Amino acid sequence: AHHHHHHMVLNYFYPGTKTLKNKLGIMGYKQLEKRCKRNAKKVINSLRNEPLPETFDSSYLKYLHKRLFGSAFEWAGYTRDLSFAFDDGTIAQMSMMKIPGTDIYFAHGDKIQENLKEFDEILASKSNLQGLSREDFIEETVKLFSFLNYIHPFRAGNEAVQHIFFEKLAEAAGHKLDFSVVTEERIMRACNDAMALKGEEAHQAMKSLFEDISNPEEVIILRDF
Repeated sequence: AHHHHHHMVLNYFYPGTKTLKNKLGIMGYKQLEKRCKRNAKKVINSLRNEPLPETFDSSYLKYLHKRLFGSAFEWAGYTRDLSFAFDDGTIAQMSMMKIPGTDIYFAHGDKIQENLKEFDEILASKSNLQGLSREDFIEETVKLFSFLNYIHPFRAGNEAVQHIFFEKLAEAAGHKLDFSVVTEERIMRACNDAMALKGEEAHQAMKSLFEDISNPEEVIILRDF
């Protein structure tokens, strides 16, 4: 059955292309993508010698997105629920986003503000997951990470920002997460399963990922080295 996108949704791209409007004026999809990755890694590198924030919240998450993608996108740091005014005079919007190839949607734009508030309140009620065993830290991060993944509050760059956010959160809490330990395919399978499956099966998809990236080899005692 027929589908096409509203004009405000298409205003994220150059007319007649699938290339996101960008500050570099890069018209090629592949070339933009590669350059975004390069820019973002450079920034991830800087963040290693920057202080951790006092509060992990959506404000920090927006700050990080602006850092990661601000050289590329006018809208870096802005959440996709809001109408976005480009310098070119167009106004863009992305209320609905789904997992490509599915009918499985991320949060509707109408709920993003409320949902980010709820995210913020869970972290505040638990003091940024400080003072926890590795077991409780994994349980609570799995839930919070699935929730933020579902929200997908930016036009793009969601996964990259949520990874660094959670790596910084774990560092601050006295644990460690390192998403680079596993492949993209493994990460995206856990994320897609968290949204596609139900109940206990959905939680377990993401828990296996979290166990793998959180220094599980710490149980190996090598005192005699």
